[PDB]
Amino acid sequence: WNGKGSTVDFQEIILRRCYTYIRVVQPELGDRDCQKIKKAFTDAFISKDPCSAREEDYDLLMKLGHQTVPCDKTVFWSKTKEKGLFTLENTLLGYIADDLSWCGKVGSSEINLESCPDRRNCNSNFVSVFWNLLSKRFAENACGMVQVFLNGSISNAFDKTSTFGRVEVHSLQPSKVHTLKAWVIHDSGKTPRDTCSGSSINELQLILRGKNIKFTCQENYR
Repeated sequence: WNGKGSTVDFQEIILRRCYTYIRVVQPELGDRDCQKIKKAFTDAFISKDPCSAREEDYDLLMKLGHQTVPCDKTVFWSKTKEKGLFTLENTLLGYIADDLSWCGKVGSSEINLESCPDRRNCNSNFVSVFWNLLSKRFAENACGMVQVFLNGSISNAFDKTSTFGRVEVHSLQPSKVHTLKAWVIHDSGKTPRDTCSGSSINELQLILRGKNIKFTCQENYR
């Protein structure tokens, strides 16, 4: 395949990360069991066709790793990726899986280090489905005021094809989320390629006004 092979020692890595999370990152959740989680993660894809992944294969995992973050604390970053606030990667599941690569193989009781199909090889691969589902859940459990950081140095800070624009924004619950604030970051070093007054951000605004959800956009250098 074209995608990265599984991360070596994948099992050990997620086991470690998980504990470090429930005893230090958010002691708030020391009640959870890491070995149980690791088993579910692995059971979800091991020895399976790497292009047959379904959201359902992660039910067990999403159940054992569920966690609702404080309202007003939910934050989104769209392609700007490069305190006491939760972004998808700061949650339990996003935390341990972050930056890792994984996929099984029919007939194999282990991970495939050689290669894994990426989204362009097949959309239904285990890494994409995972992240796609995590994002969906993260957006559905958002309450109060949500935020999203966009890059003012690119032509279209708000992309309708990104995870945020095609998945997350639409999964926000109007009944739980009343306002969405967008921050367009600008480098004092260059002029804005896109601003709050652009058509890209207007596309986001229309999405939100359709659901009567309040929207605001501000520009920051920092």
